[PDB]
Amino acid sequence: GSHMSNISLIVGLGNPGSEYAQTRHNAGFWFVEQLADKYGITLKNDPKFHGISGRGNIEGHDVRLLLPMTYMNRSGQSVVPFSKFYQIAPEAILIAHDELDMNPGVIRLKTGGGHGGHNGLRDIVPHIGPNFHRLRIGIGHPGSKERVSGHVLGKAPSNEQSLMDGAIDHALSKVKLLVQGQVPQAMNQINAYKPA
Repeated sequence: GSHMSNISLIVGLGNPGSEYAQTRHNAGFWFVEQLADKYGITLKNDPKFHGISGRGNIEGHDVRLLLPMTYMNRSGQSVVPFSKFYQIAPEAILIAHDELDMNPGVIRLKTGGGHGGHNGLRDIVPHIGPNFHRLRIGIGHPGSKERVSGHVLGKAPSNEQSLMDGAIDHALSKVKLLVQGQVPQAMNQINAYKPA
């Protein structure tokens, strides 16, 4: 299984299908797909765990990657059995997700806490508890609770997309620290990111 707070499972949250791939609620997918490309980790079909998953070496550590294909609000139907099967404790999991409460171009690493209204995290925390790490990728908030659907299921304008893309790229460069267990340093260096 996992070992200490070396990160050994990186999950990206999102919805399946081309109609959702460019939407804000897929920010976690964007990060994990880009991470998989950086390190040459194949993301392959994983019907057993209702997802797409991979395994490979990141900086000398054996790491698994997971994209649930459940739809966002059923994400725990993938993450929970996968993490349990591979004996991965929450403390060794990083979940990348869109964050309504932060601006586009802001990105933070958080350990613990609740779902903050995120319907994918809501499906996960009841099962494994809160003590996993999160890569919170700012997407902004549309105002009212009404509008949250269109917001997250929208395609950001180009300036916001650029801001998010630069923050995601920055975070990719800090995964080495995370797989090495250097969570405090990673948190400082991720949270310090500015777009300009």
